[PDB]
Amino acid sequence: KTVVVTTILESPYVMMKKNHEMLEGNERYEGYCVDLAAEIAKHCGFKYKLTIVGDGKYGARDADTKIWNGMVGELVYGKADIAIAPLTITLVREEVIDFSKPFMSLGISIMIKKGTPIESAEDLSKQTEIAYGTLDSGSTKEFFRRSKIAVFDKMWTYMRSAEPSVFVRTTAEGVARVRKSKGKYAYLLESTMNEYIEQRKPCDTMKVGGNLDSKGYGIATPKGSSLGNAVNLAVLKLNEQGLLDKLKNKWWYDKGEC
Amino acid sequence: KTVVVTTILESPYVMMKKNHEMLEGNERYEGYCVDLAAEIAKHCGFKYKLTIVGDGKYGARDADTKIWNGMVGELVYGKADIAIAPLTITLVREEVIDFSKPFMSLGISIMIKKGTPIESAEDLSKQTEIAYGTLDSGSTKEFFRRSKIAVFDKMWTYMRSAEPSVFVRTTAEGVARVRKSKGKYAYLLESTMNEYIEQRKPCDTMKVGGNLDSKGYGIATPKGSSLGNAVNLAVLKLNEQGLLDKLKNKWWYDKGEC
Ligand SMILES: N[C@@H](Cc1cc(Cl)c(Cl)c(-c2cncc(O)c2)c1)C(=O)O
Ligand SMILES: N[C@@H](Cc1cc(Cl)c(Cl)c(-c2cncc(O)c2)c1)C(=O)O
Repeated sequence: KTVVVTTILESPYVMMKKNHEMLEGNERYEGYCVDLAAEIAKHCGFKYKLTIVGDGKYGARDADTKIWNGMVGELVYGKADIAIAPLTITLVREEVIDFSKPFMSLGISIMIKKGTPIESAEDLSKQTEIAYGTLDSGSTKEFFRRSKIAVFDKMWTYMRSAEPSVFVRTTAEGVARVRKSKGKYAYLLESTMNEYIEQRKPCDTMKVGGNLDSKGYGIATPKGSSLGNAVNLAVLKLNEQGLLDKLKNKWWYDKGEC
Repeated sequence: KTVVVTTILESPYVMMKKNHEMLEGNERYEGYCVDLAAEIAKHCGFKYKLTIVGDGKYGARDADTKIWNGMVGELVYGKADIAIAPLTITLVREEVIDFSKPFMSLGISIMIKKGTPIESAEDLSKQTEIAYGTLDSGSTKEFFRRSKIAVFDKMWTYMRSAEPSVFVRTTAEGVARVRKSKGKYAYLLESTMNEYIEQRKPCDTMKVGGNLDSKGYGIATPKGSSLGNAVNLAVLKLNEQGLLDKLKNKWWYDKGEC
């Protein structure tokens, strides 16, 4: 009867509280998705347990084995009842799991060190003095790898061939690289995270230009799950009440350092 | 086998071509949703017929009879197979029909005549010199009627009690009222339409301030419809290809007069 929620550590969606080892259960964690899970459970009247996805992935199908990894996999194979995380609704994932309507919108976007003479994706695409890259795996890299749009295809060809490697292993490494490269590195990541980092010390990064795509994060459940229909209605209610808007203001701008 | 599509005449989503009476069938119409329907049918491989919703409504349940009107009603009662229109995904509609993930995002927003000293919803709420209103029926009026948010509740109390009536029967009447009122009337409508009108002659209106809410338009089908699953995957594909973005650019800014 206790709902098994899979999620992932990713600021400010889910983080461990600084004093977590003194605490127990769901109270160990805080963040946008922590609050969102509590609001959903409250409205739906169920008990739940926050668990962290074992492989630290969002969800992709291995070409060789055809096995789904990440939170998507935990749902497909019945290891969890629901995923609450900044998990993008995509065509390939929609075919294997159910998604709520989006609880938050986003797009791929450009992060620069303040002063970097870049304003758009097209700008980056037409030069090489300012190196630019993204995560060495995951959805943004796949977006570029697969894009048939001229500018993005040019950007991909550059990134894959650029030396030294313009890719990084983690978002922290990416942001650290922006900050240390003296304007000579720009970073591609989701607008939500870009905006969050813009409001934190040392206040030396900025989101520039329009988003490169448009998509949403959804709550995910195994295909045909009865819990899925209910949680989707809950997300629609919370949105219509303005609670989702308050939640973003809480975690993005209220706790704003810049 | 021919899919019955219900839709509604609403610029620039669906309009009759200036020479329509010389034409036949789907070719009579043009617009964002006309192109979107063609792109969906092409990908899904079905034939379809565009029909216009008989009562000219989007979809609401009559409190007395409990009967659904508009496009939602045509789906609920089996008069149409699918609705393709700027139809908002809402909690009450989601309970009675299926919706794709959103094909376009929007929010309620403020339209002013250029020069009108208003920048936000809060601005309007704290004064009465500049009258403000909305459609005399439909979703925006219902949004204000039902809102528990302080500023919007204040705005509703003002609108319902303001004399002369700040409400209008049609969007054209609303926009005409903005243009003729010499800065003494402001209008509340969906951001999509606000942005469209901003780019058309006489270029004397402007969208100001952030949106008041956040929501999406979805393709709708009867609950449990097998066509529904397929079209949803199609919408996700078109989005991921950038085709939805091209479609908005086509109808909003490419044909831009301002
Ligand atoms: N939405 C993604 C997972 C994800 C979440 C978040 Cl919050 C961020 Cl910020 C990113 C990211 C994307 N590009 C560069 C980066 O450093 C991080 C990726 C999915 O569903 O696969
Ligand atoms: N999305 C709505 C229908 C609808 C569509 C559009 Cl494109 C516009 Cl612009 C409006 C509108 C809202 N407020 C003032 C106005 O003049 C028009 C309403 C629904 O699903 O009920």
